[PDB]
Amino acid sequence: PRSEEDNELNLPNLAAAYSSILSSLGENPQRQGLLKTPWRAASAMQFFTKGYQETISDVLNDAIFDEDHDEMVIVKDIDMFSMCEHHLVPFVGKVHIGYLPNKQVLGLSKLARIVEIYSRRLQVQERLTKQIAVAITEALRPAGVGVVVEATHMCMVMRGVQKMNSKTVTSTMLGVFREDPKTREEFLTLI
Amino acid sequence: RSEEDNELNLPNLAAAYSSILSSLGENPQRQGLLKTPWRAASAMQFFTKGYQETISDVLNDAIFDEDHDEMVIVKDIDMFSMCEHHLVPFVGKVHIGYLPNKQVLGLSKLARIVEIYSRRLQVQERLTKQIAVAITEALRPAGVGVVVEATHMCMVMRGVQKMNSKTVTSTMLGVFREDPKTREEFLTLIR
Amino acid sequence: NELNLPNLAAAYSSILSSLGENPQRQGLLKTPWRAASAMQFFTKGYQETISDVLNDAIFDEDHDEMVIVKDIDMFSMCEHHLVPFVGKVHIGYLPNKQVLGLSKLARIVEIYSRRLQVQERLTKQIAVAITEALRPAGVGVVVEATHMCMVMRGVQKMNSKTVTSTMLGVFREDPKTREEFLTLIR
Amino acid sequence: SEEDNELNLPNLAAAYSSILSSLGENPQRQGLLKTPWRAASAMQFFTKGYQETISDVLNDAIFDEDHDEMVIVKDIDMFSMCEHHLVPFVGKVHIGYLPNKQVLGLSKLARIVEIYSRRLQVQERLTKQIAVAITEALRPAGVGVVVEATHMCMVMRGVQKMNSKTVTSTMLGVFREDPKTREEFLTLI
Amino acid sequence: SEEDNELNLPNLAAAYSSILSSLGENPQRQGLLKTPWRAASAMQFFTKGYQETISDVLNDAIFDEDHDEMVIVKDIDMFSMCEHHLVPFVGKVHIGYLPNKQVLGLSKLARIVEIYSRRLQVQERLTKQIAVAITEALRPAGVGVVVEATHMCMVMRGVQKMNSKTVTSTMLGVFREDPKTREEFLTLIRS
Amino acid sequence: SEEDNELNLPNLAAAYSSILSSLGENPQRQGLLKTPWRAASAMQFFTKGYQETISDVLNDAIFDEDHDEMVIVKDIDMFSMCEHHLVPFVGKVHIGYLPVLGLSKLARIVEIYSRRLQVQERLTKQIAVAITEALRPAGVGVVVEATHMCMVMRGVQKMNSKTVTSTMLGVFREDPKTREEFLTLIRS
Amino acid sequence: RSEEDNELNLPNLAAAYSSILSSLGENPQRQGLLKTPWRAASAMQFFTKGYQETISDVLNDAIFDEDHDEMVIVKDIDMFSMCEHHLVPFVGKVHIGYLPNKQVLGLSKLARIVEIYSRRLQVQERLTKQIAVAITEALRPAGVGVVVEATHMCMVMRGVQKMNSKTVTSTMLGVFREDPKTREEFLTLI
Amino acid sequence: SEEDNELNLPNLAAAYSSILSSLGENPQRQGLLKTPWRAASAMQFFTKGYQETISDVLNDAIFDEDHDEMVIVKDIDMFSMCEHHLVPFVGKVHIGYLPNKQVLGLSKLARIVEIYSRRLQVQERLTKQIAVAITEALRPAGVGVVVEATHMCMVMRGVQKMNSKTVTSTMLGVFREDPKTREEFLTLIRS
Amino acid sequence: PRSEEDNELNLPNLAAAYSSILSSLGENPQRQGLLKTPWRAASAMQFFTKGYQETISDVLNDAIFDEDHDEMVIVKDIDMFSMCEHHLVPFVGKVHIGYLPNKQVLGLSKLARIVEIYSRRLQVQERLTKQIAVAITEALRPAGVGVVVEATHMCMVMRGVQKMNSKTVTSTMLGVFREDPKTREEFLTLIR
Amino acid sequence: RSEEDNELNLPNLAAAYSSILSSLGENPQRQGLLKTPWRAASAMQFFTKGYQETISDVLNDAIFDEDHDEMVIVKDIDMFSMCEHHLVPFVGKVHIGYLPNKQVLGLSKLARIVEIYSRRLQVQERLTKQIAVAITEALRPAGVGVVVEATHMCMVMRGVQKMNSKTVTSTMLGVFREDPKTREEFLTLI
Ligand SMILES: Nc1nc2c(ccn2[C@@H]2O[C@H](COP(=O)(O)OP(=O)(O)OP(=O)(O)O)[C@@H](O)[C@H]2O)c(=O)[nH]1
Ligand SMILES: Nc1nc2c(ccn2[C@@H]2O[C@H](COP(=O)(O)OP(=O)(O)OP(=O)(O)O)[C@@H](O)[C@H]2O)c(=O)[nH]1
Ligand SMILES: Nc1nc2c(ccn2[C@@H]2O[C@H](COP(=O)(O)OP(=O)(O)OP(=O)(O)O)[C@@H](O)[C@H]2O)c(=O)[nH]1
Ligand SMILES: Nc1nc2c(ccn2[C@@H]2O[C@H](COP(=O)(O)OP(=O)(O)OP(=O)(O)O)[C@@H](O)[C@H]2O)c(=O)[nH]1
Ligand SMILES: [Zn+2]
Ligand SMILES: [Zn+2]
Ligand SMILES: [Zn+2]
Ligand SMILES: [Zn+2]
Ligand SMILES: [Zn+2]
Ligand SMILES: [Zn+2]
Ligand SMILES: [Zn+2]
Ligand SMILES: [Zn+2]
Ligand SMILES: [Zn+2]
Ligand SMILES: [Zn+2]
Repeated sequence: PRSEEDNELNLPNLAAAYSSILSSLGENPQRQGLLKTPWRAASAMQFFTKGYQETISDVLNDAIFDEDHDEMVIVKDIDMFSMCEHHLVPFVGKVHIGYLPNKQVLGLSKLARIVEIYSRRLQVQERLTKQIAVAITEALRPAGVGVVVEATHMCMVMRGVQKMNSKTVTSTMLGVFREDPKTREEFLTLI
Repeated sequence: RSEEDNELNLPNLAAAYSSILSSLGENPQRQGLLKTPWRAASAMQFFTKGYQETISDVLNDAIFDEDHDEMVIVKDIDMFSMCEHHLVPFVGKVHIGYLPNKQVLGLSKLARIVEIYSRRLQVQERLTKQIAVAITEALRPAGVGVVVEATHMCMVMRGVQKMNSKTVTSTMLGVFREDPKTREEFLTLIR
Repeated sequence: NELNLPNLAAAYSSILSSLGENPQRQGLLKTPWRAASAMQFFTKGYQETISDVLNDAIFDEDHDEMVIVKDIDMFSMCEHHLVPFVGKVHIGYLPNKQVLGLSKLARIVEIYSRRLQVQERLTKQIAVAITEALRPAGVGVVVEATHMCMVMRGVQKMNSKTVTSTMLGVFREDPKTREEFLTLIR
Repeated sequence: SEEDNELNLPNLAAAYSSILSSLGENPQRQGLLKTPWRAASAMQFFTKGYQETISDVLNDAIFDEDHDEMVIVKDIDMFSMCEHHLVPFVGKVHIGYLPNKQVLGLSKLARIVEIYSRRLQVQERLTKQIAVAITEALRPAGVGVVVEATHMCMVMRGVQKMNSKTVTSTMLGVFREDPKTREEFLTLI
Repeated sequence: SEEDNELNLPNLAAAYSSILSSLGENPQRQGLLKTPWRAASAMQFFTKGYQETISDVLNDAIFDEDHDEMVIVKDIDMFSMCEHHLVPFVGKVHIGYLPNKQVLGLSKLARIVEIYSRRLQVQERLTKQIAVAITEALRPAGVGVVVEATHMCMVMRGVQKMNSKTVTSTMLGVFREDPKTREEFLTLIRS
Repeated sequence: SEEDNELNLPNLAAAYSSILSSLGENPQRQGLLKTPWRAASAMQFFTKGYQETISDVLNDAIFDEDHDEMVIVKDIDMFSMCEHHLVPFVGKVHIGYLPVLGLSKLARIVEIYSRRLQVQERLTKQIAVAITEALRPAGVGVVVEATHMCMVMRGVQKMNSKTVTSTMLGVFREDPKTREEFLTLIRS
Repeated sequence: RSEEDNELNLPNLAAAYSSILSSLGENPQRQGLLKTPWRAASAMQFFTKGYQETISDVLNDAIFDEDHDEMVIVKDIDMFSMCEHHLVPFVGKVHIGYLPNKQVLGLSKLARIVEIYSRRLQVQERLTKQIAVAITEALRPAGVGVVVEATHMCMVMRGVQKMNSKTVTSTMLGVFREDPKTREEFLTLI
Repeated sequence: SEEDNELNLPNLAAAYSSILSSLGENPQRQGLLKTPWRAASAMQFFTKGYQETISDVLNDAIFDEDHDEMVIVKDIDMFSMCEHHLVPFVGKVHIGYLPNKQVLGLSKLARIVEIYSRRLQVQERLTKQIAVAITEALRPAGVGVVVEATHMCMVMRGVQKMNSKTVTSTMLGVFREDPKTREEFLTLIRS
Repeated sequence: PRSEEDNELNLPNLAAAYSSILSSLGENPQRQGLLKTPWRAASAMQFFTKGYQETISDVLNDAIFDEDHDEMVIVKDIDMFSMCEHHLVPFVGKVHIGYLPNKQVLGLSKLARIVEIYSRRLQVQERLTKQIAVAITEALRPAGVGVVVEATHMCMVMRGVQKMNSKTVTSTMLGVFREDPKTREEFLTLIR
Repeated sequence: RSEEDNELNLPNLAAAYSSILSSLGENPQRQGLLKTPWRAASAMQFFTKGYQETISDVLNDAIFDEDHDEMVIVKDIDMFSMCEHHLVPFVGKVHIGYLPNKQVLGLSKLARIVEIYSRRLQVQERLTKQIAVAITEALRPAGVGVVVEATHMCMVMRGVQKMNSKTVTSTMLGVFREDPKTREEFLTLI
């Protein structure tokens, strides 16, 4: 995984590349508004890709509780901010997660923290959706998991096709959410 | 800026984007990243295409004599710009109003003037002033009012991480600045 | 109209051929005629006169307060590209004792909207027609429209809306009358 | 192609000038002077779709993401032209598909909409054409396309029904054969 | 009077039966058998305001509450009949008044609306009649009445404009003479 | 017919004049002077549908588009007249069918039956049967949602009450999944 | 109940309301409370007017032969009732659906049946069942579905004080009870 | 004051039992058995404001925060009883005040609403009482109170006007004398 | 169960701990705004945990009627205010309850009062949801019970993940609500 | 406040929270409460992190010369604070407007100034004033306007228990206070 030492070491290389981009765009990197931009853009890009340095074990912090619960738990409307790996422009939206506990429940915030491990990377929405579902499955081993991601890709609104209102909806269903249609429909209506 | 400048600077932009991918700990050779230095460079060139535009070419002599001396408004113009401090988008709406001096501007040219200045590395306050000044210079009307409302992704997906924050800026010239009733009317007609 | 119909159909058939289309296809067989009839309907306002439209609908109701007819659906044609511009018209007026038939305000909108237009002109024409037909203390007309030339083409700005207004008499000279009208139409 | 456009532009402008005269208008007045040309260029833009090929539009944007679950791109703004009256019909396209391991690049679904919407159309045909284009480009497990549109021919003339909306759909593969897949797509849009 | 209603009911039923025959319909079919009577009774109910007097409606509901501030009763559902085509016009009435120490019973404002709306009307007349009735019944510092209505003569026939709404108003006393009182009333009703 | 309309307009106007007098009103006052004729013309317009035939309305607008999937035209504004009280009932019509008819013809079929003295249940069935007879499709579904002014401005005086009626023919009646797909696609 | 019963019981109702005003520490002689024993008694008599009604008189023979065998719904019927436990209102909407057996009922008569039972001292569950049973007895249709959604003021301005709380009750008879597809179609259409 | 409730409870229950008999009901049926007592307790709760004093309610919650600017507590749910029919009238209270350096604890504005709303009322009186109680408890530069309510006497009986809402207001001090203060308060209370 | 004597005895222990918190945060417990805070915070925490002091029997008050009702009764949008047991920060939302009476019906307000027994405690949402459904099944013995809780956890919005719009939805289905899918879907659509 | 103060005071906060769990009648040894004294103490430190912040460090020299003399507004800034009277949150939105004196501030610094004062034990009126004064001192503009709209949980989940009540406070400095037209323009734009 990526480290804070890797971030400090790579920051001047990122700043050098951003300064080179400003010059290549016809801009003056010495004007007041651009003076600190190579560094602020480099730090922003490091923050946008901070998920690479995260591990599921550290994120969970042993937040698995024995609540004798065998019914669907949903955490919906998790704000998600990711980066398109094809154009390096953001894609933002919401993540809705549902799961069937096998007696043990995961701490509610850990579902949002798992979203943050994978969303803070250079992504493709389909991959991001699958990774979240698989992480929950491996961390807790529940009866089933369901993940739905709804996002606006800025590559499709401020450029290219320039379709203003287009939204991409992806889903990943594991266990009972995949095998039992009634579980799957209940999750989709509750979100 | 020119199209020759774009062709010449494209490989330098692609080189800097490839360097960024390596500095972030990513593999520039994986399927999803193979064409990214080029697609990211082309996207950044499109986002900064306003530098190569001139008001005269954009207007195309669209000034008509309609014996009109009353406020004309073009509201809800979708605007997509790039924060010059972090190189992350800031997007929103532009609302333009003007009092013609017998002659009217072609409706679309107001949105095209927005595109000259929004497709640049910007600060919202500057973008707002530039649009109002361009309209005043192109038409010489009794007055111009420009209101920009935008979401800065630098404030939502990083830093302060304030989800719902919106920045509202305005520039009032001529009668819109000197006459309070004119400014009061424009502001009500745009909501 | 009857004499012009075959000339319009001939021009529309010529357009179909110039676009690379087969004017003989089942779907395009009656298109030169349906397109010509549609364009005649879209421009029917040229053949209308204010006097015939009013039909003597002026009533003596001893009214000296603002009457508003808002949300009148308006469908016009951009004279620059020949593509529609559609929206709403909001009309207000201050009668001079005599009130006008409510539908006649919408019928005045139809005289000028069913023409090749520019929104600023259309707005002025409606206000002037009301002033000439009734001679009231004042008239106010607000038009809010979507120009398809700006949404399906050119700038391709999906949510842009154009707002125009024409204030005559008391609506122009008295700011309080003007602001009351603007709040009552929202 | 672009060569055909330049050659046919003066013939389109001549026909539009003829229309202005036949409507009782003055083609020499300020507002109408450039109209035969602007109207001809607009009609050529509205009919771009004819000169486009699926292969060029896709640009090899097919990625191996080991995905076998429904992908939806909804609320794609669509602007088309009624072939019966030559008046626009505008709305939204909602596309869903069940990939077979490989995923098409999201924008290419919106670009496929543009190939067939920028033509003289009938909504039912446009709906089928998008669904078929996706099936042919990707060969997925299934495709679902829903188009919801306002026909200006029904709002500004004829029946003059202001609020009427036409909803069409085309379901191929698993979207047609499996009722549960089809209902899931319809609720997610 | 109720004596006038009993006496005129068979004449109304005879005219409605005559209408059914003149429209090409069969007045003897099951659906139309009782229609001349049900239509006549409905028309008598729609015009019941003619048999009402302000004094009877008021029922001495004037209380001494030492109140000199604006009282508003808004969103009063109003159903009237167009006198030009005999088709309904329906909407809302918003009434405001500045008491002169004495306050009218809230329901009596709606009952005054019913005296004038249940008649063959013109919206401008109906608005004035309500304001004048309140001024005569109470003698307050001022009265304001705003009527917003959909005329079915404009939606299901003639111009056939579906969304058109007619807004009329009558301001008496302080509501007419003091602009600030008038604007306060207009903002408090636009809920 | 139009000759029937010219012959019956004076009688309608005399019956309306008689109504104005029987209500205690003055048919000689300015507001009422032209009302007998204008109310008569309005009632004729509201009952226009009886003079219309499906064949004339269709205008041969049947196209071969090789379509076997559901086509829906929803939110068609409908204005009808209650046959029990002669007061309007207004709302929306949502039509679905499995083929190809010209889209506007569905709204024109609504106008044939809505412009008559009606009962909502009858109006709904007539629209569905007219489409089935004109096209012979796999199935038709018609949903009418209306406000009856007889129930809001008089009688029970229930302000927000709405009546929903439906008619399902062919596959829309026999196949549960086709009817449930149509019912979800008409929700706006 | 009858109108003669209302004239006879009116002074006893007014006496009880006057007694309530005195027991609350109020002055029944002050301007605002002077006519209150009578206006409160008349209001309570109007709120309980459903006791003096009969299904047969309210239907007024409004049964038409329209050859209809498909679902008819009258939704959003405003309903105002009185809680029999605290004598405080419970108000909301009634949504009625039915599958005719060729014959249709007059639209307003469904709302009039709601008025027979809502204008009484009630419990929402009883009110819901009574409306469904009255329609079944008046029409004998294939099935009836009734859904009542109400705000009980006893739960918002007093007691538990949960002001967004809404009670939803339902009664399904015939095909609405036995056929799940009929039941779900009715619930989505309302 | 609490002793008055225990002493008067059997007299209230006797009057409610008498009402049940006079309505033609059986006071001995299961649903009506505890009703004379539950109705009496409910009426005592609805009129509990009579036993409250401003001094006890305030609990010395006056803080010195050097504040001289408008403080607003809007959307206070209010439940009162119509003194004419003994049927509820419910709505919202929006209070504004200009402090004279000292600020009242926010909750005490809602508690002042409860002193006067829990009584047999007239909306105009209730509005004035709240404003006068605040003016007396703090002696601020000015007070503004707006009450918006639905009278059940007007919806489930009498005029039977479903959507009618009564809006009353009381402005004291600067809120009454300064029009700009008054309009600022009225705009800030719109939600 | 907790008692009023327990509350009086522990109130000065709670104020002492709150006063200690004010000092440990670097604040001045003697400034005007903080002077009564140890007591007001202690009383508030006692109110937030009053459900421990309550028993189902006292709460019901014999409001179990004998109607002839065998159809679904729903009480939805019950405002619920609870306290996260992990951080001692509120979690607030709505509770929607549905049940199938076995002829006997419960008093409507008692469903909301059962919500109050368990929500006014240091909780976990999944536990709170189950306790409400189990209390209803034990008090009434109906054909089935369904409970849905939708809440905003302030630990998730004003700190930690800081996800502004995140909502947690939990459910507990007993009897016919668990075993019959049609009953379950009807309840879920009627609560929207 | 400092990071050393936080490390030193964390065990004292945990001790007080453990003492609160015992005083409420709870079992501090049960699974769900075992780490609570520490998680509650860390949460309270985070809620009060504003005490360790200085306007100078927060600004980071983000003052730009953009020749701007017109109103800049940053609205809908989500704000989370703590009631100093009950130690229960009060949350809402902050809307800030200012008239620059040629120099503009970095947009995010307005939200960061909100965070200095909201992350403390507060009173809404003080929070609003502190926010407007910090902007005036940092930039010296022509005027500043701050509006705070909040839900106090002390008033919704306890005490008066008024569900929908919202507190609106404002602070206007400079031209926002002295020019009524500037003040009204700001209030409509937010
Ligand atoms: N007036 C104005 N301000 C603008 C933009 C665009 C950006 N900015 C603002 O420039 C500042 C740069 O600050 P900095 O050097 O401290 O960076 P950094 O530590 O990464 O900051 P932060 O984001 O707080 O983490 C920020 O305050 C940012 O918001 C605009 O349009 N108008
Ligand atoms: N199925 C159906 N029913 C319809 C219409 C239109 C109307 N009706 C209903 O005929 C009944 C006639 O009753 P009646 O003779 O007793 O009239 P009247 O005393 O004035 O009654 P009311 O209105 O209660 O005061 C009413 O119930 C009315 O609603 C329709 O479309 N479909
Ligand atoms: N200003 C004011 N007025 C109020 C209340 C509360 C009630 N009222 C009004 O007292 C009047 C009592 O009249 P009355 O004697 O004629 O009764 P009744 O025949 O049953 O009447 P009605 O209702 O028409 O059937 C009504 O007008 C009612 O609205 C309030 O808060 N402020
Ligand atoms: N199923 C059903 N139940 C109904 C009504 C109407 C009321 N009720 C419920 O009877 C119960 C009475 O209990 P009780 O004797 O203890 O009274 P009281 O202490 O004042 O109660 P509370 O309000 O908690 O303070 C309450 O639960 C009430 O809501 C209905 O329509 N259906
Ligand atoms: Zn991209
Ligand atoms: Zn930035
Ligand atoms: Zn154009
Ligand atoms: Zn067409
Ligand atoms: Zn009319
Ligand atoms: Zn009727
Ligand atoms: Zn009750
Ligand atoms: Zn009353
Ligand atoms: Zn927590
Ligand atoms: Zn507090």
